[PDB]
Amino acid sequence: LQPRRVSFRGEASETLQSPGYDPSRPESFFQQSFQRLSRLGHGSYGEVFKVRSKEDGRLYAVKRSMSPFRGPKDRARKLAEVGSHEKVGQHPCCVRLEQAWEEGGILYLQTELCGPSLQQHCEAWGASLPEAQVWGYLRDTLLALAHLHSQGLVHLDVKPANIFLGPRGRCKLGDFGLLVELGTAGAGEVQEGDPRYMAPELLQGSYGTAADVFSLGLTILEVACNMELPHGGEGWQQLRQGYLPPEFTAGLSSELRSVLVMMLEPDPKLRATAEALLALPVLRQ
Ligand SMILES: CCOc1cc2ncc(C#N)c(Nc3ccc(F)c(Cl)c3)c2cc1NC(=O)/C=C/CN(C)C
Repeated sequence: LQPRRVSFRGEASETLQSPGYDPSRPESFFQQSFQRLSRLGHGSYGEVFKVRSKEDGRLYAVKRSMSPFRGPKDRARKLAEVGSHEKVGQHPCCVRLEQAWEEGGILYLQTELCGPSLQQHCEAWGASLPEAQVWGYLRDTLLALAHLHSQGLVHLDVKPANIFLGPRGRCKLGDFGLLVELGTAGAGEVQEGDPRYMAPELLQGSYGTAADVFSLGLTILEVACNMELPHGGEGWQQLRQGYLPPEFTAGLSSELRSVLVMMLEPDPKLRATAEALLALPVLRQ
């Protein structure tokens, strides 16, 4: 019946307005306050559109949930993505949240528009990315991670689909859907991540910032070696016992291989932190 702002900075959920938006007409705030340009992605969650605002003329991405809130928990769960994104705050290697609102039980998240995901970029090039690119992405994403970890946040979904290219070879970590704030158990908490990137200790319910380091580890491995990660089975196990698969790891320089072994350390207690990684010689200007 009317669009209401979703934020956790202030309590009072307030209604939106926009040039283009006259509440009289039947069309939603979305339909009416934006120029829908194309579909960036879609799935069980809902849809992401590339849009141009009719408020500022700028391009953004807007995620829209698929069906109206099923109940109070379903609402609180979806609304919590906004809380997660807000806890991150502004950082040059984190996707920026513009605003978010709800209307008719549907949640909308409006982010800045970035370049392609790392997943698309690798897919388009169809081969292992050059080592010089990898180091830049490895470094941007560690900076993002160290920003999160310093605040007791764990992304839990580090992977190429959630890393987005920016100008001149930089990138941004985004999509804080599964982000959790450590020390707080719930709720609901720890929705399940992609098993291809799962730190081994998560299997037995051991969660911590170390999980993200391991995920970025496989993420860098995948893009560096044009390698598909296994969902399960012996192959999944082989990546989680310390050593590296020697097949596609061939091209890696000594320095890259060295850093990946640090990140893929099975024991979270012994696994390098993002801070420690960033203080290694190979990873600072
Ligand atoms: C050319 C540029 O393409 C994209 C640019 C993006 N910029 C910012 C954000 C952000 N944030 C994106 N995703 C996104 C995540 C979660 C959110 F909640 C919100 Cl609002 C937005 C983006 C997604 C893009 N495109 C794709 O997702 C590509 C998918 C390929 N296929 C596997 C479907």
